[PDB]
Amino acid sequence: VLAKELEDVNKWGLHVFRIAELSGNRPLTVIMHTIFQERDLLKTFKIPVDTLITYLMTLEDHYHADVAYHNNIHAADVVQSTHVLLSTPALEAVFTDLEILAAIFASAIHDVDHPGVSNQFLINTNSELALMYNDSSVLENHHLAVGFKLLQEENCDIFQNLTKKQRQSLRKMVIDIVLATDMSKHMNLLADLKTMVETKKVTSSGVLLLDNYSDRIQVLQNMVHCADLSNPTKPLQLYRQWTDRIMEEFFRQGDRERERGMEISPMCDKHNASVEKSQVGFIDYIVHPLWETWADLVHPDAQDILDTLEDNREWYQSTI
Ligand SMILES: COc1c(OCc2ccc(F)cc2)cc2oc3cc4c(c(OC/C=C/C(=O)O)c3c(=O)c2c1CC=C(C)C)C=CC(C)(C)O4
Ligand SMILES: [Mg+2]
Ligand SMILES: [Zn+2]
Repeated sequence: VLAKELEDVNKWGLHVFRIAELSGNRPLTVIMHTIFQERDLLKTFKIPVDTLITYLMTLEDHYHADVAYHNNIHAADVVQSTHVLLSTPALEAVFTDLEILAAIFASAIHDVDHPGVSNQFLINTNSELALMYNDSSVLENHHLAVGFKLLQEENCDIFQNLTKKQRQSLRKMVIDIVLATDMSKHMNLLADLKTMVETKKVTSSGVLLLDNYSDRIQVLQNMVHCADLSNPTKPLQLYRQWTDRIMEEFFRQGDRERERGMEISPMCDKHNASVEKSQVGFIDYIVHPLWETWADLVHPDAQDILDTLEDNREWYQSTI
């Protein structure tokens, strides 16, 4: 049954919540294991199967089960979504196995040990995290720090058989990718992606042409960023449960902010919320400009995804 559901791993709108239930709250381990097998990454990179499972289970453990959105289910969802975006025809044979590995690894660790509050909340409450990271991409630096540190636990180094050059290069790409998931960088990341689409070059086979590191990492950065912002592009029954979860986490932060005499962050005030209006807002100003730009990059590969996003936007609008 779980094996049956894991057959949809190459499809957008995989039912990740059912996989979480059917796997005993291990969506991240089973989805990553499935993907690594499907891409033959264990053979390519000589990853012992027991090492892979041991690391995935430790990594999954360090997502908070009592955080409603930023948990191991979100992590599995972003992994799988990145996996599908990597298979788009316009990117066929563009990225190396190592780059593919970096973007999937980055997706899996990208929110680990997220405590359920935003960077700004952690800065304004003079948290230990904000003090360690000097108010700059506080959460994103921590996700990386944890995701790499766990590689050193007993039988957890899934990269043990990479060359030195391979390890160095993967590490840098993973850092570059996860630091780009910081929402405060969205505008500059989208602005760069627009520029790339406007000067887009394709090869004789129709595939996207990426000459240099800068272009290659920027596509992988925006790819994982799109995967991170992909809830509104999924089938509505999935999207709605992500909205429920984000609003619970947001409202909880807002209660803490109220208790402390702070101003409540946008969308965190449960006595003054408009869930539907905000999803429409967020899609119109953030999610759709990004996905429309990605759709242009990989035209027409992403047309169904963009269509689903436009329907979901219409549906949320219709309930106001
Ligand atoms: C403060 O800005 C805002 C903001 O401002 C208020 C506003 C902005 C524009 C607008 F039009 C309406 C409201 C509203 C926001 O609304 C969201 C809605 C969401 C989700 C969000 O998370 C994205 C994933 C995060 C992760 O995986 O970590 C976000 C945001 O992150 C967000 C941010 C960004 C955060 C910053 C700058 C710190 C996730 C799932 C769905 C789509 C179901 O719902
Ligand atoms: Mg994050
Ligand atoms: Zn995330």
